[PDB]
Amino acid sequence: SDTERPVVNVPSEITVYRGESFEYFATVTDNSNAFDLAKTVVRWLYSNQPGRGTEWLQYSVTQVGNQLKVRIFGNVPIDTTIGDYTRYVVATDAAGNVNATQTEMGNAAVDKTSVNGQFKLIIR
Ligand SMILES: [Ca+2]
Repeated sequence: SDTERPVVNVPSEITVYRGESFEYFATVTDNSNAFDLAKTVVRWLYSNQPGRGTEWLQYSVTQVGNQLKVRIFGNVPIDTTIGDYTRYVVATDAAGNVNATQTEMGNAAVDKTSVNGQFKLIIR
């Protein structure tokens, strides 16, 4: 049995630059050492998508030993809007537990509080 949520480690903020490519990394651990990689995503609040203003945000997940490795990458178009956005690494263990639920992401967005796996995406 597994009732404990996986834990994301992600940089608190990632800064990207118009016209330029970027690459950052997050990792995930879980008590069971077993994951649901296809249900581990990088997304904005509203839907399982990179989000408005950040449609160029990409990711790829692999399992390395007992961890997931989440590569967060892309190329920022030269005419993207400059600003700061909250995004979420949402990981699922093999048993279906998630680090942050849809409910929690919504409360965090409105209340300006934090969940595990959240990060600031800063465009300059
Ligand atoms: Ca677990």
